Amino acid sequence: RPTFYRQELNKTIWEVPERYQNLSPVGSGAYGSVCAAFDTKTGHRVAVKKLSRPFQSIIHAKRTYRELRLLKHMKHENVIGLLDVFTPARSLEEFNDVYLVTHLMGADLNNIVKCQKLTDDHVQFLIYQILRGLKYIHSADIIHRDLKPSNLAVNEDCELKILDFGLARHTDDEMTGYVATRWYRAPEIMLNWMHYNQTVDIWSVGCIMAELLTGRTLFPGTDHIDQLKLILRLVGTPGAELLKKISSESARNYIQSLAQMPKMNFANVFIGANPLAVDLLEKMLVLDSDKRITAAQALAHAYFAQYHDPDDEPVADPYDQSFESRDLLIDEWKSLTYDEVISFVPPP
Ligand SMILES: Cc1noc2c1[C@@H](O)[C@@]13CNC[C@@H]1C[C@@H]2N3C
Ligand SMILES: [Cl-]
Ligand SMILES: [Cl-]
Ligand SMILES: [Cl-]
Ligand SMILES: [Cl-]
Ligand SMILES: [Cl-]
Ligand SMILES: [Mg+2]
Repeated sequence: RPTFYRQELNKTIWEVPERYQNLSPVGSGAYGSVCAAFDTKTGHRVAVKKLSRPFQSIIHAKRTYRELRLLKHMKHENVIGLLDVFTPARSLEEFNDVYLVTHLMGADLNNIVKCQKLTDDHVQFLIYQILRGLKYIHSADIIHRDLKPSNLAVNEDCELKILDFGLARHTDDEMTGYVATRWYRAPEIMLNWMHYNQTVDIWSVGCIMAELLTGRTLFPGTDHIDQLKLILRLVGTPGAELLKKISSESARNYIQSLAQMPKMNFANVFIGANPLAVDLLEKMLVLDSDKRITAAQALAHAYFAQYHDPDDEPVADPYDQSFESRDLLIDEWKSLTYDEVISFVPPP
């Protein structure tokens, strides 16, 4: 067991191993508080996240277990990994606090799209890396569910990492009105049309790629219905085949109220873009999720000829998510979480 030291940082007691020095507050969601620190064992600048009220309800206890299982599994160059996890508790009986340690991220894709001029070459390399990371995530039957520019961190070398997996339901309030939290979501999840699957992440990659090419949000809706009208004007209204797959009867009735519209010419929307970029956008931004290109298929598209190497695009170890359908008490979720904290082995 390492030695721990205590300090108060913005009304919060932090108790951390001595290896972690120069703690400085960076942020706080409602899931926890984050400090930047210097890790003296590795020489990395790190983010240390202290979870807030990790075991306060069955829903919160299970979310804590879900987040730790997911971060422990992810071992890929284009995905955030877990550097460390610790608790100052010396037994299960006194276990209350969980701390997670990752690489400290500088810029996100939002910073570079807003404030920098991107060549077609830059767009090929950035989208290539998102798809390499998604081939790995999807091979484990994991869905990210929240891909957007603020969840895609990049370093000076142009090396991209996916972070901030969707691990809890968003609040109705967070998805309401003129907000980036909804602009990247597939229409089947935004309007609860049907059981969704990993195809929702490829819709989000199409939206991000379009914004790198134009410098503008593709579907900046003022609310759910405005955003659906923006989407159907580009891709066309649904045919009989997709309407049959909308399990929601009222959602089907509303769609049929709208005047029919054909798919637009994407060469006339993305004026001057590489024709191979236009072709790949037409294969991602398909309204029927069964017909979208997959991450593995997209990696072999001619747009990525400069970067594609089928011997250096790895898949994940199998991932057991049977816990997701299990009904347990708070103390059972807390015991499962304690076992995952004490069994952690750091990367090489
Ligand atoms: C950080 C950062 N800020 O500006 C840049 C970066 C790098 O990620 C990048 C690599 N390729 C796209 C980016 C544009 C520019 N640089 C050439
Ligand atoms: Cl230490
Ligand atoms: Cl990492
Ligand atoms: Cl504790
Ligand atoms: Cl964003
Ligand atoms: Cl597993
Ligand atoms: Mg985020």
